[PDB]
Amino acid sequence: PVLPAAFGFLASARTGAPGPVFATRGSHTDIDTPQGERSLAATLVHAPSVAPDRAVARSLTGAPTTAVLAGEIYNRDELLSVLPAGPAPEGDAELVLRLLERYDLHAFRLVNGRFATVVRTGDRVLLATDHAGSVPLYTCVAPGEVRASTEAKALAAFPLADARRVAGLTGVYQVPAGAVMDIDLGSGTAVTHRTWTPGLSRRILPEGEAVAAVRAALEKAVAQRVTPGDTPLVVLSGGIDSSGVAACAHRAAGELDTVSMGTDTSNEFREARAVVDHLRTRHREITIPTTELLAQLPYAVWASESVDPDIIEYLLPLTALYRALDGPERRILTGYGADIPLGGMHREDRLPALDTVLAHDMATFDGLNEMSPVLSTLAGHWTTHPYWDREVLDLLVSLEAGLKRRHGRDKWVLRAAMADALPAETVNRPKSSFSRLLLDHGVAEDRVHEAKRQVVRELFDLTVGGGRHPSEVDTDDVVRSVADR
Ligand SMILES: Nc1ncnc2c1ncn2[C@@H]1O[C@H](COP(=O)(O)OP(=O)(O)OP(=O)(O)O)[C@@H](O)[C@H]1O
Ligand SMILES: [Mg+2]
Ligand SMILES: [Mg+2]
Repeated sequence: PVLPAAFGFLASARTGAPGPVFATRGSHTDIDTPQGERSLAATLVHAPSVAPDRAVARSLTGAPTTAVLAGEIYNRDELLSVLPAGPAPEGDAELVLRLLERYDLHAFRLVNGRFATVVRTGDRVLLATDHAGSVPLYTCVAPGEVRASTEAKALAAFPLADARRVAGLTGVYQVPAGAVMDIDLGSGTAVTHRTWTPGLSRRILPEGEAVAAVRAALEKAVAQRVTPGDTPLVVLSGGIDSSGVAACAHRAAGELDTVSMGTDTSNEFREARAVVDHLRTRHREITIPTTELLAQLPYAVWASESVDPDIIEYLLPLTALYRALDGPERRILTGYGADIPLGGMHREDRLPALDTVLAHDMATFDGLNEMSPVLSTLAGHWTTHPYWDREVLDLLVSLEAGLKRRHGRDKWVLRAAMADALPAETVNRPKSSFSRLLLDHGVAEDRVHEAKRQVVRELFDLTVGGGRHPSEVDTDDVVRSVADR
């Protein structure tokens, strides 16, 4: 029960398909098609150690119905509490089906998870993402057919307003975060409903209550993410975010495994060691050369399916770390995203700008695929991010800026929240090679940024638009080809 029933999928709904090639690593399992050409056909990609059964559910309520879900749901007890009585669902896909029978598409306004799901009921097709669209979902829609996939590359081989076109691709759209698309298969018409939106108002609370609420929310979100009877792995940098996560996860599991990644030009091993000794975790340090780091370029764009150089450059270390892990497939928790709702980049005591940036960030995260599970599952590992849990996120986003920047410290309420579970050093510690290789390739700097965009854009074209494996891509030539422009 350590890994989701499924990591992703390629599904097809025909009112009247070739095998997929994912970036996600694992077994492929085609689900049965009882209604033949009038059902939901799908290929699930999952860990070889997991039967994908809980990722699929069927019913006859309303119509013949088939649901497929990638990922998992965290507020399970709560969702079960609203269901009519007794035979509990076997998996998350069946739970969704039960919820749909009671609330219809509004069921998704209730779910706090890390998932993407496609369900066909009759000639109606629903496509839904979690509140932050942390598990990307893409689609191609035409009168009579709907294809949906957790990877745009699987569709690479009709317009849809309310959904954004995937760069480079043609006719492929990414389903918005926190949304559910209701598509009538017969006409190809879709109506999209948003099921979550960042709060714009701010909450006032004294330090004491603010600090307790933040600790409790994080503890709960982490507990919901750790499998009972299994010690999880936390990618730890010694920063407060990841350390906050590690402290909660240790308490939740009873013990903890951690790992820190460094390069030949820098690392945070010292900072991380302070936490590993304090919590007494089983630690591992990994150092990868800068040259090997930059080699990840095609892999990061291929896995995230992003064309934004700032996102790609940011995901390089994590991609390298996930691919550098040795041993069995792990369930990994990260401290990713805490800086967004908390204004981690804010450097002044003056509060105004903290809210401006915060509001902008929350209004522009969709589409960046920054926390896509493919980042880690490409190496067979599952990652989940407690700070972007819906309840934790809502809470942090809502807090008045004065609780985020307080006593001259950044992200004050989180530091205070973890003050009794980590070394003071860790709690008090206040918060590129890619530019280089470009500069070393005859590229002056006003242009270097646009070069990174052209490099990334090209890799994407080859790996996601074309169909080339990152390994079959010579990054140096791509950089050169762009540099000479
Ligand atoms: N080299 C690395 N080793 C281990 N984990 C890492 C590494 N780089 C990134 N991560 C993970 O990615 C996330 C990105 O975070 P970030 O640079 O913001 O530091 P942090 O641990 O979050 O704390 P802080 O933001 O205050 O520095 C972290 O939460 C961390 O879990
Ligand atoms: Mg950090
Ligand atoms: Mg951080």
